[PDB]
Amino acid sequence: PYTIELIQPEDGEAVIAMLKTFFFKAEPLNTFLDLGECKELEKYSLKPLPDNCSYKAVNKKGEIIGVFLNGLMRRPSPDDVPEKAADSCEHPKFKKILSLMDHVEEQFNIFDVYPDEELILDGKILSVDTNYRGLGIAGRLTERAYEYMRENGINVYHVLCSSHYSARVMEKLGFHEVFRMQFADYKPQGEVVFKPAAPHVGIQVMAKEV
Repeated sequence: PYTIELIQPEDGEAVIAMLKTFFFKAEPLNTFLDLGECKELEKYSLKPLPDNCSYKAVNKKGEIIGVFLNGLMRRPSPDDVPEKAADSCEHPKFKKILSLMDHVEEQFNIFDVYPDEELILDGKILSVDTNYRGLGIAGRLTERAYEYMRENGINVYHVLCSSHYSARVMEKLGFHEVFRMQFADYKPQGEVVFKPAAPHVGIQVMAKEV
């Protein structure tokens, strides 16, 4: 009912179009901030593409019905300082989400968990057309990243989940929770910033060792 293919640089507009249909509106932190369509969000979402390890599921008409956008994560050199993506972001609501993401990388370093790993695959966005859900697509997209990981000597697939539905999908594929931060505990300036709808109670960083 679908094929699994690598996402080509020519695919960015089709990727964005597919995430505008299914994903951006439904992200719980987006829904909580009433963040709508947003240009910063769209470009941040397309950032991993040049890493050439993102994958798409396409139907018989050649339309993208699912994606799993991945970026490469290189173990930092000792000279390297962490980048704060919330800085240099200008949208008021989206900077709140990028701040949270910075806060998570400040509180949990995946590269300390796996000291023998120089390179780690980073699952950024997984989205499937509702008309094509329940057909094993997320598993096939994830199996396709396993092939990439094997060709490039990667052993750890790291997936930060802002949605409990995404974390449950990865849990079912054999990922395990390596870190959790509750939204009730994220009070960077003394006060709670996110209180999304249950069951999205916090951030789950999921990982698999292949």
